[PDB]
Amino acid sequence: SMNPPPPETSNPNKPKRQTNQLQYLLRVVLKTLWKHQFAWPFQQPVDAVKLNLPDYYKIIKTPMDMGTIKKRLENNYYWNAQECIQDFNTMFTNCYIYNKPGDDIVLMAEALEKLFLQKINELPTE
Repeated sequence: SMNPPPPETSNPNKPKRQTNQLQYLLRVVLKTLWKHQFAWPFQQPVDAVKLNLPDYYKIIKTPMDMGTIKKRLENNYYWNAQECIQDFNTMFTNCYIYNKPGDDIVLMAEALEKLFLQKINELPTE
């Protein structure tokens, strides 16, 4: 019923770096997806209380959202591009698992995922 704590965006024990690929993921990939007309459901964690989704955090055991990814990029949480790409892929997959094919939210996630794949196809070499 109650929401879990959000995914961590700060952890002094976790190793991290600034890389050209992580800068690309913030300034090109996230920038593009964040501004999209369909971004808004993905800009913060799923509020399963407000949305009356009492099963959401029973079905989705690795929550992720672009608000969390934005904070992780801006606050240098990540070691490499793969960690950040995995977060985006977890966000999309969660949406596809919880919802039905052709649901509005699934079509919105698919539109963001198409733009995501366009942009990571052109990920710079390290």
